[PDB]
Amino acid sequence: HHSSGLEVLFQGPGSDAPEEEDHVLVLRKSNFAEALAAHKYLLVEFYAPWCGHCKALAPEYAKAAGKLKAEGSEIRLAKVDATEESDLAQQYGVRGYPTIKFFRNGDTASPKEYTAGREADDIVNWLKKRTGPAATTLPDGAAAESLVESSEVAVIGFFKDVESDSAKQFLQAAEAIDDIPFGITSNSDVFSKYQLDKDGVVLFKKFDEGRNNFEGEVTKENLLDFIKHNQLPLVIEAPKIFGGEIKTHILLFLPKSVSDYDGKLSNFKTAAESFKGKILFIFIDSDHTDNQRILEFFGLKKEECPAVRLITLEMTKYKPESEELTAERITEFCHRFLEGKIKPHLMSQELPEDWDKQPVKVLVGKNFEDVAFDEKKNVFVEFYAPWCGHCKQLAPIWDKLGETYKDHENIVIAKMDSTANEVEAVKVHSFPTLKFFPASADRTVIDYNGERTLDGFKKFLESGGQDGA
Repeated sequence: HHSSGLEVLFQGPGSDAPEEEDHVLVLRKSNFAEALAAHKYLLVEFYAPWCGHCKALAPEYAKAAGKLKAEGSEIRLAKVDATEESDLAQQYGVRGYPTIKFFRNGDTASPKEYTAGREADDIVNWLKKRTGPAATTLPDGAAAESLVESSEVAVIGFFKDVESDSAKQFLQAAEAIDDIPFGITSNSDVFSKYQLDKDGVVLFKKFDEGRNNFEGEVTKENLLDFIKHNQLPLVIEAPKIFGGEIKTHILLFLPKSVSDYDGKLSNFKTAAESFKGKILFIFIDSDHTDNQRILEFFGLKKEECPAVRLITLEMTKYKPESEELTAERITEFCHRFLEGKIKPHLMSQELPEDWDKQPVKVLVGKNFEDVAFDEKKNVFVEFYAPWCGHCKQLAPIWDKLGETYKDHENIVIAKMDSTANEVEAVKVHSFPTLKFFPASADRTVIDYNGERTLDGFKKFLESGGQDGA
């Protein structure tokens, strides 16, 4: 009826507004949601006519569509010219072209990004893997083994009736995950192979416990939680890291170029055992330039590593009391942290000789206390990062503010690089962060949450921070 029938309606253009170009569906903001409701498998390309990547890609996109049609496949390809549908494209955060996204069952909340090859054949292939059965049917034990053996991590469901409710939820979760192979079996021999007492699920992996058994009601939600949780090894080398439930991280900085890489690495591994859900153990290669930001964020060079640092994400940083990395010292550090016995680790660049030369004063960890907490001064401080776009957008305004106050008796405008400096009294996780320290108010701090404009700042300052944000 509805799930598959269109009844009498006129919602948008008549002709000759094209509906299809070379088997590719033309979509607009007036025929988008209808397309998604009518096609359970729809790849959509967002392009612009002046983009060279698009101009090049068009004929292969067409070819793949033509081949798909010649096979009477359910899958269809569409396109959206972003220049004429910009709201539509903005809706999916499309910045840059082409941006290709795959929609399953018309759900607009879980599009999968297409990053694969640019030839018609790799398009079709990608789509064929992602369509059809979410798990591979396993006929026997050899198949099961062959599957767990093929991947660092694999997941198998055991269901007597493959069309049953729980089987269908399991398949539901199989669809949501791309980086793990899934398999499914109704063979009771395969149940026995894995010691199952009834319909259930198991995750195999090439490290640690070697395996994890699912417990509880079988639902898409429960399985996604079970997997994303047991998928990572005790010691991980990104997006999954932040996805995590644990807000306490320990980092071993390990140059791939170090002597006895695997031994020291193993000492770390040994210490990870005492904290499973308590603290996340992470190692990283301090040689690879991709990490050089992180290093500087912890105040380390390259010859100072290996080293270990702790960080609570809501947020101070710590390091161990001693320089020795043994399993035992790592463990001891972790425990001394958990007791509140480890005191935070602070860093500061060196105080430049011209810090106070400009109207905006420059602070580092060392003179910060001295200037910001002076009882006689009203100090307005910007905490920023060097590579931050929002900090770059604020720079000219902050300078203007400094300018208008440079001759003030008691008001001082200033800034600190918060990637390079850690201070006791203030903790910054986002950038820029703006904070006011009034005169003759002890150590009161007031946050600036209002407009970032010369105007908002003047109102704020002239009122002593009592009106602003």
